[PDB]
Amino acid sequence: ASGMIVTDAGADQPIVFVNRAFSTITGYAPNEVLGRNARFLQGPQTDAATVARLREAIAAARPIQERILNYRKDGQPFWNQLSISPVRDETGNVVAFVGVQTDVTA
Amino acid sequence: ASGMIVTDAGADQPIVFVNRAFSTITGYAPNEVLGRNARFLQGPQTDAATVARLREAIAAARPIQERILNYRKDGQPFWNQLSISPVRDETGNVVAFVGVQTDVT
Ligand SMILES: Cc1cc2nc3c(=O)[nH]c(=O)nc-3n(C[C@H](O)[C@H](O)[C@H](O)COP(=O)(O)O)c2cc1C
Ligand SMILES: Cc1cc2nc3c(=O)[nH]c(=O)nc-3n(C[C@H](O)[C@H](O)[C@H](O)COP(=O)(O)O)c2cc1C
Repeated sequence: ASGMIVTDAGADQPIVFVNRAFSTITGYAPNEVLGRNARFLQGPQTDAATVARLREAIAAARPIQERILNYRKDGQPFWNQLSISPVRDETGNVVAFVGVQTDVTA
Repeated sequence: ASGMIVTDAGADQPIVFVNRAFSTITGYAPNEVLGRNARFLQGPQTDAATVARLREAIAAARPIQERILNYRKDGQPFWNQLSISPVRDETGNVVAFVGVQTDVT
């Protein structure tokens, strides 16, 4: 099952909601992640160029898909097939971002 | 500011998250909507054909926009500029739905 993260649009995109599969994949409970930017999932082997592409896409409110190395709460690495999209109103204002995570390690 | 509703994908699409503006627009607090289908926002003068279009789009996980008459918690009608989209993983599985409201009354 794939994870889902909703963040606010502004203010460095704090997490406002996660689904159950996010906890299954990452080992973090909702309490441990609400109000934080999702970059705590990254670590030393995460590819910096991938991170840069995410950073630029989010700043532009452009959809993006990447495979990125992430880390569970206990430190276990896993490969995350990550898809992020803005949520827009009909006037084009960005209301939120949504991200979907799939553990593709295996 | 526009409202946002996130629902589960299956069963009857219960609400799992709303933003602040949802409460501003609708008058409902998060606690009183979580776990319910969003159709409680409809009422006597809501257009049935519009509801049916939403129903079919959600069943097929198709994006849709409608201007629909809804009712605040206090019973006051308002026009909701509603857009719904599915949230999918890369295999195409539907993870959730997202709806965005704009009060255009
Ligand atoms: C909705 C959403 C979900 C995200 N999910 C993840 C994720 O699962 N894993 C990850 O490494 N980064 C995720 N990010 C990306 C980071 O939050 C951050 O945007 C990225 O690392 C780029 O910024 P930075 O260089 O400021 O860290 C997500 C971002 C958003 C907006
Ligand atoms: C994410 C999402 C948000 C929705 N938001 C609204 C809304 O703001 N107002 C509304 O009248 N219906 C909304 N709906 C539609 C109803 O929940 C329901 O799908 C619709 O009335 C058709 O179904 P029915 O004939 O079974 O009621 C939303 C549905 C979803 C999945």
